[PDB]
Amino acid sequence: SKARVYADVNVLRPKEYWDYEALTVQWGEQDDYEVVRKVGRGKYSEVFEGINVNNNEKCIIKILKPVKKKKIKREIKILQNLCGGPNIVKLLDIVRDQHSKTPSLIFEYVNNTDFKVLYPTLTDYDIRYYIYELLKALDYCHSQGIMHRDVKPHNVMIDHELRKLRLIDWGLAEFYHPGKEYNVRVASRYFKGPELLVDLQDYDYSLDMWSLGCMFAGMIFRKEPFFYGHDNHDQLVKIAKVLGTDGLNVYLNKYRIELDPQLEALVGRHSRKPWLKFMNADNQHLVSPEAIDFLDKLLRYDHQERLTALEAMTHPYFQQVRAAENS
Ligand SMILES: Ic1c(I)c(I)c2[nH]cnc2c1I
Repeated sequence: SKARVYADVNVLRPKEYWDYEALTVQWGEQDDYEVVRKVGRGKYSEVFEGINVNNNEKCIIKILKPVKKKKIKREIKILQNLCGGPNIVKLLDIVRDQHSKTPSLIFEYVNNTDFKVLYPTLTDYDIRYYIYELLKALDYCHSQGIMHRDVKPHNVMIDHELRKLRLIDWGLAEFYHPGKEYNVRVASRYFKGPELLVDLQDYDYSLDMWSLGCMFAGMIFRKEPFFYGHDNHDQLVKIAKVLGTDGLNVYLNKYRIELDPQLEALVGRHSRKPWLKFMNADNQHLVSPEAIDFLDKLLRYDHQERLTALEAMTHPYFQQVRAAENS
């Protein structure tokens, strides 16, 4: 498998562009930025709102827990390569505690509202609008040779008042290289694509489109998360139960993938459940035939058959968003 678009971005660029192991960090000055309060955490960091002491601006300060040299230069390089693209988080500075050497990444401040409280108040139009904004970022980073590989609500910050959105947390992102084989322990479980669940290692950009489809399904059907498996074998069952097992078998054989004896036994046999079987009282104001057509074109086992970010921004599901813009 090779990507149907942008396949050659890193092939034509100077090696310094993608050879992140050759980066040397220009360290800024730790004292320019003071932590004000904690706002987030994860496996690999703590995240604080802070202040720039020179100008009195807000910022966000992301302190990293101990990380390999290699891993951390990948994140920074990708962040620098993409600074200035539409809806991509802006890295402002990189700094370190002198005594302990702990690195901190400094970012623009976004004034966010948690997805779990925000989404259930979003209108049909708002849903269209923010997915579109999110699609801008996706097309941008794919156009520059990068997969994000961790799309999900927790990683998309939104200031509902300014109607702005940024894609965050580039910790798991990689450069795309034609034919390169990749680690499948990426994305978070509810947003992992079939290719990862079955060990096809030569994935591309299209993985981020499955995750988006997951995020989308969850938003229109009011069902967080949409595919709810307890572990990686359960995640694939939970997909096969909606998409049906016929599609799976064609996928496997197309790419000649032997499934695992036990997994195959878990997955079983299941027919296709139509998208409309998920509509209910709480959700029918958000589910329309354009929403479903769009969703259907994102969630395909075959990664080569999903829409590109660039083809999705033009589906008629987003027509009114496009016309607000052109004016
Ligand atoms: I809340 C929040 C905000 I606002 C930004 I910007 C982040 N960047 C990484 N994690 C972040 C979290 I948690």
